[PDB]
Amino acid sequence: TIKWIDWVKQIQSIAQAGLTYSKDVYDIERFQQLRDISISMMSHYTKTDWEVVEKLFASETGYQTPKVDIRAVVFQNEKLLFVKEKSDGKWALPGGWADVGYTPTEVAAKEVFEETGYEVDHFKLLAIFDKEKHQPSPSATHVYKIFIGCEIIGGEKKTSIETEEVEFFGENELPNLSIARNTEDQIKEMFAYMKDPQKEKLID
Amino acid sequence: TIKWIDWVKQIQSIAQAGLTYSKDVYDIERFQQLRDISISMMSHYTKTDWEVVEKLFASETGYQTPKVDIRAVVFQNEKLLFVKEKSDGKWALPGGWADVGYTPTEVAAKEVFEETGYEVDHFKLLAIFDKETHVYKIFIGCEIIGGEKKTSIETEEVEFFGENELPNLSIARNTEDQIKEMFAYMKDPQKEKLID
Ligand SMILES: O=C[C@H](O)[C@H](O)[C@H](O)CO
Repeated sequence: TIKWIDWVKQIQSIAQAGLTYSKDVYDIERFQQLRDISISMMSHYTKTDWEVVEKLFASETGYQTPKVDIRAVVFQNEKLLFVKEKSDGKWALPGGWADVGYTPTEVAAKEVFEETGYEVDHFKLLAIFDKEKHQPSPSATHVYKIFIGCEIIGGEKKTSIETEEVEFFGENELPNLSIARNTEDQIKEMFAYMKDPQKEKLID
Repeated sequence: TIKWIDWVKQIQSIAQAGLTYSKDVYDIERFQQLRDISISMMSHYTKTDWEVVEKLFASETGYQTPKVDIRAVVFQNEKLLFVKEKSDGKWALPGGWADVGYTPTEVAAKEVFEETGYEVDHFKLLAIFDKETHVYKIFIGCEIIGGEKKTSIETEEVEFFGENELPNLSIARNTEDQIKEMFAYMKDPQKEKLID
């Protein structure tokens, strides 16, 4: 019901597109002004520093698309693999932002290895969720979350500075979820796939 | 003070000047998009200020990821919907960059409607390609439920094409192997969905 956030996100996106593709020197200056207005609006109405907002909201290059998050979906004995971050104390599927220069499966494999110690392969395309569709909170950013099924083929469980705990959980014993990293409804869809792996793939 | 009102009027005034003076069709489209949004903003919050959202950037880091391109995969009795591109006069599936504010399926529906005039539904996730600007290319299947064929200033031609009568492909928009894979899915339903 906070309508203004999404208008301002659309204004920045169009200003970014203009700064990328316009060859008209007065129009390029128009798009910069518009981008700078989007930062001023966000800065004021979030009480966030102007230059911090510029970095977080308005420093991308090229046409603006949603950002990509990857979530690795690994089962053992009908229990789903979760990792707990030391700092926030909350639990999620292994994954994170898609690093530029990596394919979606290369991100899944790297994130699982760094967060859990496990080697994985045998990738399956499970789902794409739109983070903003029924999102609890307003978002400055738009995210698509790709869920990739993987098989453990090696390594061994290893914790780290960032990851305090690596554990499997059944559908009826879920730990305290980082809703920012995975929703309860996304976890339910992954247990549905585990029960019926030939089921249609969820795409928002 | 209510600061949003003066900022939106600045946006409106810049967009109006852009609209008047631009000769480039894509700049005119951008300024029209900005005009449209400015109209929508002024028709709400008649008296109220905007809600302050002090936690909006709490867990934001400015992390950049690959860009998303979407291609809509639309079959009509074993022929695939292609579009002749203004930019090169070569052919591609309807699609383009996924826009902020749109789900993957809304993107596929939007691009199909604007490029061809067809309404589509019954979306299926077919594939995500990336042969390593960095781009993840999402292929979404859907079916015509409505509308009718319509050429444009950007889309000179709309044409269905079989696997042995494929036009000159716009290779950046869709590779030969990507098109082949799509025919494979139509012919062998529940073939393993590719993810790079
Ligand atoms: O790529 C898609 C963009 O809409 C066009 O390339 C821009 O309008 C720039 O001309």
